[PDB]
Amino acid sequence: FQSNAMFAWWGRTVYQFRYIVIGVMVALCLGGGVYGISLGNHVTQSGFYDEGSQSVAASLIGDEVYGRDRTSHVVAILTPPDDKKVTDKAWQKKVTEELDQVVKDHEDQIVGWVGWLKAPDTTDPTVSAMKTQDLRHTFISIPLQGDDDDEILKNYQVVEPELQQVNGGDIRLAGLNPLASELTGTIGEDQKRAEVAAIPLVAVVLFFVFGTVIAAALPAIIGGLAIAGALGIMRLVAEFTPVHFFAQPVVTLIGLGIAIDYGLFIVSRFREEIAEGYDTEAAVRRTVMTSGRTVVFSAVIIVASSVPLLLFPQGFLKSITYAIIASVMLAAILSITVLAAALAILGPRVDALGVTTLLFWGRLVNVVMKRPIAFAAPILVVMVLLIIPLGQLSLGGISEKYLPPDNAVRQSQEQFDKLFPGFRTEPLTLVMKREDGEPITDAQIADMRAKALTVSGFTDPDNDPEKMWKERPANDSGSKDPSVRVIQNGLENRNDAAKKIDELRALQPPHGIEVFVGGTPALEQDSIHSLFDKLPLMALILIVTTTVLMFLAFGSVVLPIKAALMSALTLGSTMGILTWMFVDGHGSGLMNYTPQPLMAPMIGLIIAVIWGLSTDYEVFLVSRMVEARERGMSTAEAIRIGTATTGRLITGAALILAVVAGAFVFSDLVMMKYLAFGLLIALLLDATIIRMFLVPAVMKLLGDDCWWAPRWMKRVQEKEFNIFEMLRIDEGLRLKIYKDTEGYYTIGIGHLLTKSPSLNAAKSELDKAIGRNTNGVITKDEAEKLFNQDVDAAVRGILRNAKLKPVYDSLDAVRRAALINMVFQMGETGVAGFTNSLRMLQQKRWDEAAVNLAKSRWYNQTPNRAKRVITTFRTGTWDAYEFHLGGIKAFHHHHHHHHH
Ligand SMILES: CCCCCCCCCCCCOC[C@H]1O[C@H](O[C@H]2O[C@H](CO)[C@@H](O)[C@H](O)[C@H]2O)[C@H](O)[C@@H](O)[C@@H]1O
Ligand SMILES: CCCCCCCCCCCCOC[C@H]1O[C@H](O[C@H]2O[C@H](CO)[C@@H](O)[C@H](O)[C@H]2O)[C@H](O)[C@@H](O)[C@@H]1O
Ligand SMILES: CCCCCCCCCCCCOC[C@H]1O[C@H](O[C@H]2O[C@H](CO)[C@@H](O)[C@H](O)[C@H]2O)[C@H](O)[C@@H](O)[C@@H]1O
Ligand SMILES: CCCCCCCCCCCCOC[C@H]1O[C@H](O[C@H]2O[C@H](CO)[C@@H](O)[C@H](O)[C@H]2O)[C@H](O)[C@@H](O)[C@@H]1O
Ligand SMILES: CCCCCCCCCCCCOC[C@H]1O[C@H](O[C@H]2O[C@H](CO)[C@@H](O)[C@H](O)[C@H]2O)[C@H](O)[C@@H](O)[C@@H]1O
Ligand SMILES: O=C(Nc1ccc(F)c(F)c1F)N[C@H]1[C@H]2C[C@@H]3C[C@H](C2)C[C@H]1C3
Ligand SMILES: NC(=O)CN(CC(=O)O)CC(=O)O
Ligand SMILES: NC(=O)CN(CC(=O)O)CC(=O)O
Ligand SMILES: NC(=O)CN(CC(=O)O)CC(=O)O
Repeated sequence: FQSNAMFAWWGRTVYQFRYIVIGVMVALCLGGGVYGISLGNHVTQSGFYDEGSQSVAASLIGDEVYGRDRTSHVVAILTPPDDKKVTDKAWQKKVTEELDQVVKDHEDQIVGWVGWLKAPDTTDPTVSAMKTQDLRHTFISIPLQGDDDDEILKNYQVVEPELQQVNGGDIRLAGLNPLASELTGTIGEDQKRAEVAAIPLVAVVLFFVFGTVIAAALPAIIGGLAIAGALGIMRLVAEFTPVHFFAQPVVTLIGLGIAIDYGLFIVSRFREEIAEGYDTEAAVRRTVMTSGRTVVFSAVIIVASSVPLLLFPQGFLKSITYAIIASVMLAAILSITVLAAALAILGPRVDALGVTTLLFWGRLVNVVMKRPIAFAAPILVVMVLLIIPLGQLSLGGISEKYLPPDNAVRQSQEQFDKLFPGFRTEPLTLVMKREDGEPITDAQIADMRAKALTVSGFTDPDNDPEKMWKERPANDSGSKDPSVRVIQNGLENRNDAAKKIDELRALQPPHGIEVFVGGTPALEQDSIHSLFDKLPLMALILIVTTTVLMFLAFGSVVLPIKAALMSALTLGSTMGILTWMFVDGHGSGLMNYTPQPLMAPMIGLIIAVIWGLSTDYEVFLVSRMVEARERGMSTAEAIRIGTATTGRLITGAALILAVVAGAFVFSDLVMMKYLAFGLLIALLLDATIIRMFLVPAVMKLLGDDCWWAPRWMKRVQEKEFNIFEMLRIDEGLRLKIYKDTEGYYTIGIGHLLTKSPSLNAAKSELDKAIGRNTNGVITKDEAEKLFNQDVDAAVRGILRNAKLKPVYDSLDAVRRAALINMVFQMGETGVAGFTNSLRMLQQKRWDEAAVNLAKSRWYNQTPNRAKRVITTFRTGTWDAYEFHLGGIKAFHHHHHHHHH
């Protein structure tokens, strides 16, 4: 079951209203583009955790009662100039005043500054540790105003320009916000690196696919309107849900490439249509009915590959999922609206301006025909090697190591940790809430502590177990509700976390108190637990729905099961090279990144994206080889017909995508590099090794078993348009006796009954011809009967004429019908008058014949029918009749009215 009546309708409709269409959509895309530049101000950095987990619950309760921890917001290492010691009172007074200035100039953003520098005469050991022992360094804590991560980062980025000039500029800022500003700032550099490098490179790859400026520029314009509109959509989405920072580059990395690839593939088909002889209107419609459906289905495939990501609770993956969907749907819509309308207006003009104005696959597939196992077996091995570095991979949260090793903020963090060890902590929290609502007594606190001391592995600095699990600090932002108490202690090994959290939760609460285990390790481990929990379901939904969509596309059970195996191998192989690059560390030196575990949600994203890419490239390649089977062409070069037809397009499309992805591999954010490289690898793999070799090999051997259609699973083949339906349009179909334009009694399809004025003489003839008493009325079947006889009579007359027989034998079945049509209309003697045009048709000079025929009096007297017939001669298809300007008003009986 399918509907191309929808696409045939739109293909016609979009040409008709091409001005309204191109005006409206551009207005929205540029409108949304203007609305969508404010997106950078409404994105979030939160969404990496499971907000339904126990650790998040512990965090919200903790921040409510005790106040959120603001001590790690801004850490600032101060160092005296000229080898001076930090004890220098003049330098102390100067810097203290500088710091007090920044705070009073920004009281809306800064809570204040805390450190040894504020009270140099102190005996508090921890405060005395805020200075190094050689007295060359000292750091301060600068807590900021704000009630969520985004508002706090905004407050930092406001005070940063002045905070940086403190102590003559020699102040090193670190902590959460200087790192967050740097991490989120990577998005901006990646956007501009794409503008500068990717766009000109794409323009070049485009002007090498088409040898023409206008033709090359259109897919680029589509890509621009896509991004603009998509950013507007996402900005609108941000009005309802939180949209993560990382959703912005996804719109560019994935959205831009596919939009241009869509535009490339559609403009490419439009020129093909024009070349084969179709006029602009028919060319547009045929493009939409074919390549347009390929684009829409491609969009469906990608969406079906991305929706399973919604199974994960992380807002990071959700907003990214929304971003992918918005981008691809808009790209698919724009490619068959704005682009189609543009071509409809331009027409053959798309090739006007040349390159100067600015200023073989089938042989190789045949080489892999001859020896499947020569290539295939030796590839299945090469890929499963790649799957064993995949086998070993680790997972971790965001750290300063996500930035390059030479990043100034990362190093300032790493210098802080070296100069001032023990300040940066990751304690696990035991959050206690009494349900009935009354205060928590010290006995229950001491009770929980004893149970906390049951579990080994928690830090004990000064070797005293009853000073462990100290109460969490309280500040002025906490409600200090007595029914909630929090105790905490760090782990001695962080790798123990997952086990210890399960142990801390395995503990049994004091009667009447609920215990939530929190802390940054707990937040991270719970998030990882969530992903591995729902990953099997996603993979199933992913594999099933794509395989189901391939059932619909191929018309086979074998091929989808085969294709899913191909995807799972490109996926496993790619993720293996990825693990080999970013965990095992190969390529880190050249690329300036630090080998480390991967971000966990990136794994779901990279599975969906790689799988979708693999599936999309397969469906396009294979369904054209299916076409050979539909045509009756044998398997062996069915496989070759499809590979060659697509060959130059796929490379051009993949190259364009590779160029876009290749610009993001230089990002300073390491999880961006992981994603971008994952594309390049899977893309080059799918566009070379998979496409060129593995697929043709494997398909041959299950040689004709590839296609298999249990029952009605396969589609029945449509009624083929015939000469009956053709002249039913040009001469009409009447089931009751009427008078034609000469007042002669006619019936069926222009079938002259008699030139007699007597209706009963006419009824006599009809009764004769049909074989029954008709009362002047026949069925549709009987009309086709009369018509067939008339056709036979005309063909006999044609084969009898010395001027018509040669060209008639020369012609294909469709063009033969075009000639019989002319014979019906004006008779053999009339048609034989087109001596040169007939010669041109006989020599298959379709273009010259079509042009010459339109210069006849035949064309001037009956343009609509002539244009139809002439078009049929030009293209050799029924296209001019399957969709047409309805309504013949003037009925005239044809020659060769055959009587029995
Ligand atoms: C990416 C990770 C980034 C790395 C994270 C860096 C963490 C740095 C932590 C810095 C915490 C500095 O420590 C804060 C110390 O002073 C605070 O204020 C107080 O100072 C003296 C009290 O001793 C008195 O003047 C006042 O009571 C009061 O103002 C607390 O009251 C003390 O409890 C605490 O000992
Ligand atoms: C586009 C690229 C993206 C770059 C990534 C940047 C990441 C930088 C790390 C910043 C994390 C700040 O962490 C500090 C806070 O951690 C937890 O609270 C956070 O987690 C809770 C449960 O979700 C929320 O309820 C709180 O709102 C939320 O502040 C603690 O409870 C807070 O006491 C502590 O102050
Ligand atoms: C607001 C309410 C609106 C909500 C509904 C929006 C959802 C849109 C659903 C429409 C799905 C149509 O997509 C499926 C169509 O195209 C696919 O074939 C394409 O793939 C291969 C080319 O590569 C070849 O099979 C064909 O040449 C090519 O058309 C399918 O296999 C066909 O069965 C079907 O004709
Ligand atoms: C758009 C594309 C932009 C650039 C594409 C680059 C992709 C990187 C593919 C894999 C990188 C290897 O090839 C380039 C690398 O060769 C060497 O590696 C050396 O150490 C590695 C681990 O031990 C091993 O590769 C060898 O042992 C040894 O050759 C250099 O030491 C690296 O500095 C350099 O990176
Ligand atoms: C078939 C595949 C098609 C491939 C298409 C190619 C895409 C076009 C993009 C080419 C622009 C190359 O730009 C290279 C970028 O890195 C440079 O050095 C950095 O290198 C490492 C991080 O990248 C670290 O060491 C430091 O951040 C820093 O030294 C600069 O920081 C940037 O200004 C520059 O833009
Ligand atoms: O680029 C894709 N897909 C794709 C890209 C990036 C992704 F991140 C992803 F998930 C994908 F699925 N498909 C192209 C389009 C569609 C169709 C004909 C042309 C143009 C060749 C080929 C197949
Ligand atoms: N020493 C190196 O060659 C760097 N290596 C790192 C390593 O050997 O593990 C890979 C690279 O960075 O290209
Ligand atoms: N359509 C035609 O063949 C018209 N021909 C008529 C002919 O061949 O006698 C004139 C021409 O070719 O210029
Ligand atoms: N379409 C009509 O009503 C009459 N037609 C003549 C015909 O259909 O044979 C004129 C034309 O095709 O331009």
